[PDB]
Amino acid sequence: DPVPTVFFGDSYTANFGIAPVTNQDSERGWCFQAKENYPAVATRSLADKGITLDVQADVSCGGALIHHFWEKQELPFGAGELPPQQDALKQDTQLTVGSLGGNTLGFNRILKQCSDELRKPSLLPGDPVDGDEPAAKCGEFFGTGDGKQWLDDQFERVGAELEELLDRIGYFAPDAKRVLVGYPRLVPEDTTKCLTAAPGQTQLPFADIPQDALPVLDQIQKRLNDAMKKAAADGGADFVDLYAGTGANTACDGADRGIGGLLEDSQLELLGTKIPWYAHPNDKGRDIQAKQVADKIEEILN
Repeated sequence: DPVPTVFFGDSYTANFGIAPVTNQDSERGWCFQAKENYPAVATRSLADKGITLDVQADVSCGGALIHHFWEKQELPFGAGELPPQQDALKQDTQLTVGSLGGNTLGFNRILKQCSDELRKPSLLPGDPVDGDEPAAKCGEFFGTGDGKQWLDDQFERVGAELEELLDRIGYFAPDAKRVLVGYPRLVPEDTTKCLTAAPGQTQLPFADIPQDALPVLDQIQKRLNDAMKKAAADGGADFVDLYAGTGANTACDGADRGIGGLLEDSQLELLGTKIPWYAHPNDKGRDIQAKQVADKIEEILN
């Protein structure tokens, strides 16, 4: 029996950096939705464990905020407007899986805040929160400065919106089992490991980001992790806690890293160029995601 399924989400579901991309040539070209994202790979793994997903839509797309689940997404350069991801759900939809939230928190603006390299033109959406404060001072800015309060505001919007996201699912796919996928760990518990460049890399995992800024960045992912877990417990969703088991597959775990580096090259080629990972899962990190996700679904369908 087919399990009608809809895959939704942001750059961690679409798997920015893995190529080839689906819709290469059409407007959804700018979602940077790998053909082989954790959704594709989980589907296959599940199939040979005999679980048959009949995938109805995979509308993950990069840069997607939580409210793009219910508002139009505007793709860069005039690519166009994509319709609300809620539009993919059907009443007969029985399983919904995706990660949404990092962008509403605005983890991209926290990266650019801590890095002037990142403050120049890049395909990473967003602006520094305070573009006048200097990259270097960023571990203060969010720990003691104005950033500290900007964080609690964002975190308040994030909880209200995940609750709302959980409720439209419940409204439109009333029979649907909801799986919220958490983000894997970016920085390890021992930041000193970030101080070395990964085997075969010339740049550091997090480029020009002050080493003192790394533990704040984890503090802030921990939080977002907890916000997401709560959101799901309280909304009747299941959560795939990727952070808790990626403690040795971070950005900084050398060749066991599951997060491609900030400036490291993805597989994405735009004119004769690799576009960097930008802190997104890599092949290893995408296999963990697929595995952990395939694991929960199986659990949940039994």
